Amino acid sequence: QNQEIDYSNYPEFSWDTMPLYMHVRKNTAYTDEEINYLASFPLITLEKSQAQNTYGSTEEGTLATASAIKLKNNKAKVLYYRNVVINWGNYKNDDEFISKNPSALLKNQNNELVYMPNGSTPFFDITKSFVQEYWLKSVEDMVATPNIDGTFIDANIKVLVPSFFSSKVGVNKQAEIENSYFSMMSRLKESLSNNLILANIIRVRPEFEENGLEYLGYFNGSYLEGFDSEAFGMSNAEYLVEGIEATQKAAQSGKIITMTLGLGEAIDNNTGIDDQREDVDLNDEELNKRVDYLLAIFLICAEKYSYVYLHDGYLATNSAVWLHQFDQYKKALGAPLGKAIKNGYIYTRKFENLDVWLNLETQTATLTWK
Amino acid sequence: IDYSNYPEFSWDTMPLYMHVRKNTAYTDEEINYLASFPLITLEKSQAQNTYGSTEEGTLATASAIKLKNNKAKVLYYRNVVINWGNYKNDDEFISKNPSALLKNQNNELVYMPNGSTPFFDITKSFVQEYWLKSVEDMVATPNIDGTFIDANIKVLVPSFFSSKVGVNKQAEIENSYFSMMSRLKESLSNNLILANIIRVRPEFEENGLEYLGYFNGSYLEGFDSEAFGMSNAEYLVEGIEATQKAAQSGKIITMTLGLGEAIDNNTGIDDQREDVDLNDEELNKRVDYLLAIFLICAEKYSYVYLHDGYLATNSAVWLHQFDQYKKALGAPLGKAIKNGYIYTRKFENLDVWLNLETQTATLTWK
Ligand SMILES: C[C@@H]1O[C@@H](O[C@H]2[C@H](OS(=O)(=O)O)[C@H](O[C@@H]3[C@H](O)[C@H](C)O[C@@H](O)[C@H]3OS(=O)(=O)O)O[C@@H](C)[C@H]2OS(=O)(=O)O)[C@@H](O)[C@H](O)[C@@H]1O
Ligand SMILES: C[C@@H]1O[C@@H](O[C@H]2[C@H](OS(=O)(=O)O)[C@H](O[C@@H]3[C@H](O)[C@H](C)O[C@@H](O)[C@H]3OS(=O)(=O)O)O[C@@H](C)[C@H]2OS(=O)(=O)O)[C@@H](O)[C@H](O)[C@@H]1O
Repeated sequence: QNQEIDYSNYPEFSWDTMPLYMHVRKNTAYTDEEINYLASFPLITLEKSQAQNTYGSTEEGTLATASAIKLKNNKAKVLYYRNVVINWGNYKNDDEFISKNPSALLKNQNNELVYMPNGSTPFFDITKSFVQEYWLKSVEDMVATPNIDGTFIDANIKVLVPSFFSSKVGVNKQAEIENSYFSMMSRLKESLSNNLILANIIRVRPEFEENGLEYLGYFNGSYLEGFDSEAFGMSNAEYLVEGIEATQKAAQSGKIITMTLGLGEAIDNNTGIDDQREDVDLNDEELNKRVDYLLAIFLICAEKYSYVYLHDGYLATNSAVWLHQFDQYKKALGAPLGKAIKNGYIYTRKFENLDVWLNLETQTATLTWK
Repeated sequence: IDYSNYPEFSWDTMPLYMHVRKNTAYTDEEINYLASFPLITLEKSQAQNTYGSTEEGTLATASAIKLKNNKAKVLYYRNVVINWGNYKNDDEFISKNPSALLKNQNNELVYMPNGSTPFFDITKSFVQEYWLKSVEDMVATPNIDGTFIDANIKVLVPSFFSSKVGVNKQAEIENSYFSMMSRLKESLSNNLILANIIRVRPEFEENGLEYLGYFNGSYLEGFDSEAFGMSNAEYLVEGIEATQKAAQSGKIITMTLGLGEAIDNNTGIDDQREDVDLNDEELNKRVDYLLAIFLICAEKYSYVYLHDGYLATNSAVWLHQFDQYKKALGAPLGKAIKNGYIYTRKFENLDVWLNLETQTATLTWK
């Protein structure tokens, strides 16, 4: 049920160099230097727990951060994170809503609250009309402010994979949650039609016939995580083949893609728990081979409005790549000269200033910059 | 050695340790389970969403455990430097005394990797006294037998705090830490003090034994998690040697070992978490291996916990007894013998075989 494509409210995009995405939180205000860094990205999602130890709440920390970004670069697009079912902390208005309205939280068929794996974070019962209205208004009100361009909707997949809630609250309640989810996304599709809606939705799933593409009709694009984390008995290569296919199709349909890929395992060095975390050599040859590989996966998929983030977590103060620009982000890229060519697990693609070769079996790639 | 305050111990079957938290009160069944262990540490965030605070949730839990088995020994967790949440008395103390928290030279708070949990500045006398009294007051209550002191190694590895507040402030933190542990050694001399202290470290020529004189025993973690460029096998060799020496000297050992991959199945994030078959052949091989490491080290007052995290409601082994915990074990008939990376040890009802290099063990039960 995709809408006719209208790019009026889309972020800036250029093929000149790597198109980059930022997805970030910090417990206190960003420094001036950090704001300048954020404002250099074309598309930024502000996560939950947004500077709440400076501004008292995520709502106020989001407003302050977005204002500061826009004053440095008013062309940067800023999205507000919102989880559609998990009642995470540090939203002052959510705390008040739940305090005053305990019936807003999700219960199992034995009338017990159900929780995330930490045993303490509960869920919104979005089947209840007043919860739907509270949640929708909270998103619409924040997006209507001058420095927020849209919203990042999270936990779509927890709604849509039936076992996630059916194992907690039963089969019928899962279907009711899903029905209400669709109602709520229909509401946002209309109310935010002059804004951006990005969702955490494309994902290799045995339950999804089209690996999330069938759910993109509500959204201007998808964020990607778990993209190289195989499951379901599939090999790493098999799993990436399906994710690449889905991402290519979505990107070629004009949807925004924000592909996140973790470097945490390539940076970890067995330090930082009971000793100082050893400074990572960001020029390390092996680390840069990993950057090449992950960027090759992205470039095999990318179209206009595709953006990449190679991250060490979304908390700014605990990320080894915070404030850093890899050399691969500065080199001339240029527009594609064709689609990727797939031969088994080997992919190639040509850009005006770059040739990409990717082997998913060996988890190696070459970026030959021209 | 004064054993008068030590826990019960028997070689009849595997000697077990429990180390646990839950956000709400334990059920009756869960209290009975806890009371079946000879030694239990109640972690931070102890039933605080039922009792309002870890302090009162600890008191309620300990009272219930002791009513079911008054011989069970119950320890109160206390972190010597990290200001973790859900202690109502700490929240009051820190709100009234913001200067109690550790700051750098710019008077900025420094934090754990989460960027939000700060540290006690134990270089300040009033912080030392608040902390010591908080431990002594809780241990003095009738259903608590002692304390589990955590984060010793964050004080004693100089880079942990020097990288945050400088080498000289770290040296002062260390000096104050030793003063505090000398104080506790005396005030808790009729109680138990267990510390997270034995650990393979390049900074520790004796891998933590040089600090064990303050305490009745050591808890072990990170025991099979190599670092510093060391092989897994040689890292375990050094930990085994430290643990053997401590146990043979009469110190309590509580060895925790994470079940690890064997109990992880790549589900539960966006889908239902699938049952891991607790009678699986491969899991049972991992249990055999981890218990073999323990048994190569164990002496009287050594206890083991093979875990899937310390949060009861998120652990696949909560309330579970592996078959290896029920079989007759019996007293050791000699110390372990080390031949390369292969260790053997005989007990009255068990022969242990262990190969660190392949991470394999054979338990031959009689
Ligand atoms: C602010 C922190 O929130 C919880 O941690 C989350 C974690 O959030 S973080 O901002 O990435 O650190 C992250 O949340 C996911 C993230 O939002 C991406 C974009 O989409 C989903 O994967 C999010 O997960 S979920 O909302 O569907 O669950 O990952 C979660 C699993 C949490 O991480 S966890 O490892 O801590 O469980 C808190 O748990 C943190 O303590 C912190 O408050
Ligand atoms: C209650 C939780 O506290 C923090 O989580 C800790 C975690 O605590 S837990 O009770 O095991 O879940 C654990 O703490 C360690 C544990 O106490 C052992 C016995 O000794 C040290 O290793 C403790 O760590 S530390 O105090 O020296 O840091 O491990 C920590 C690293 C934390 O786990 S973490 O992965 O979440 O960082 C909170 O972070 C939890 O959210 C929760 O509030």
